[PDB]
Amino acid sequence: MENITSGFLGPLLVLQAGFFLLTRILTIPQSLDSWWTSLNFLGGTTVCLGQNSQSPISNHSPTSCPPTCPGYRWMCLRRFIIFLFILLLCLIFLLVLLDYQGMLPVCPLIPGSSTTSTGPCRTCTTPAQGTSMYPSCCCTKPSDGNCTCIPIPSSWAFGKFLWEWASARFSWLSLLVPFVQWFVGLSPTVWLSVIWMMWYWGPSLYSILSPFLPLLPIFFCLWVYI
Amino acid sequence: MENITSGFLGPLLVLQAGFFLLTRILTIPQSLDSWWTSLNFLGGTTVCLGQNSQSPISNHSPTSCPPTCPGYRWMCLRRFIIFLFILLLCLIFLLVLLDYQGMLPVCPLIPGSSTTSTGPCRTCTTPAQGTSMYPSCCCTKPSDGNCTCIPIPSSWAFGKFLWEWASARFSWLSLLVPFVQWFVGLSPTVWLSVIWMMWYWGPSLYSILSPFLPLLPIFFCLWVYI
Repeated sequence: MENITSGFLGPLLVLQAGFFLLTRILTIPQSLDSWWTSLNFLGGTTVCLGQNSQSPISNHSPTSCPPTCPGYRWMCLRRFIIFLFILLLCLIFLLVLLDYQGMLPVCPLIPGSSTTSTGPCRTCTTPAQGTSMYPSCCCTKPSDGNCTCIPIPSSWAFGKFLWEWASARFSWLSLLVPFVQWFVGLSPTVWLSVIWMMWYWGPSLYSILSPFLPLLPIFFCLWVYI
Repeated sequence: MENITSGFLGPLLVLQAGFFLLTRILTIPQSLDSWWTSLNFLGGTTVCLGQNSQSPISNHSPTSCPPTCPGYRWMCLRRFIIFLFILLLCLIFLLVLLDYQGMLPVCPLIPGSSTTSTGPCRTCTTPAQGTSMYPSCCCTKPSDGNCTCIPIPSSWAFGKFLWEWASARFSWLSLLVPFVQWFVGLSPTVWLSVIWMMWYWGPSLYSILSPFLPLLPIFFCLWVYI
């Protein structure tokens, strides 16, 4: 009765969802191509210059010219580019889905005497060259050493440990970190004005700063010297 | 003497390197512009209306058009898009480079019973909650005090932890994993033939599979019932 109806609907719902997903996937190539081309075509036109005239003479052309006809390998190349971009977007979305997660570890290392709870050092002494990213700390040392080490804490975690470790490479970036920190410290109605200034207004600043490009190396060398 | 020359040359080398780096950075936008132009130059891409005859009358080629005349705001937008794409690409490249050495942490926590330690277990883990998932290994189990889990792998994958762990959501992927290994289990002179077959024959394959697209949902539903 209803169970048979439910079983059929489940297959029917699966079929409808598959149709919708296929439509979305096909559009993503097609829609991505349309949008990117418009990015070219907003400052451009809609006409296939490579639209041949051997078999057809139709003026339909204009991007996705005529499947096999006219530009064939180039439509395929655009499709491959779209597929690669889709894969990149999927990787980005996978990282975003990971996010803080709460299960993900960064599993970092840093020298300190802090502890999340009651931790007896028992004369924890065994040091080594490069204290950061030391041995596995499964009490891997000349002896066990009564070792307690870092679990995967909760935060951006992996990224935070990443840039903290990478900060040693360029401490100048670490200096600029407070600048961006207070810049992001601004309220929500800050990015709006930032975008408004960013919209247009950019060509003039770019043109003016073009002379400053030679000036930039001079200042960089001056600070490099001192 | 020569030491003074040595000190002076450092700034000179810095200036030369900065000039080269600026040239490369600027070319990267130009390189991207040229490459996508070629993607359009597959059709030919031999005209741009962004150099309209408002101020000047010279048709400025078809890629850069006029720096400011007529369409330049769309040219600037294309430049900004290229900059964003370059930023994404270099971020991806840095992430990829961060993993080959295997220095990048990959502390994993998944249900298992593999044992490699000195005089281990006889207390082990008795967690009857939170399923079989494991949390940060300070001491994962609610009552674990002498706990010791598993250290990160030297195999250059790190992310394979989640790749196999999160794979439990879709065991069908695990089924295809043997096929993936079989395909990977090939000589170096295999990818070349694969590329040769893929080139210029993917059109007919795509055309044939297009009829199979409706057939594919039917088979997928049938196995879903199966």
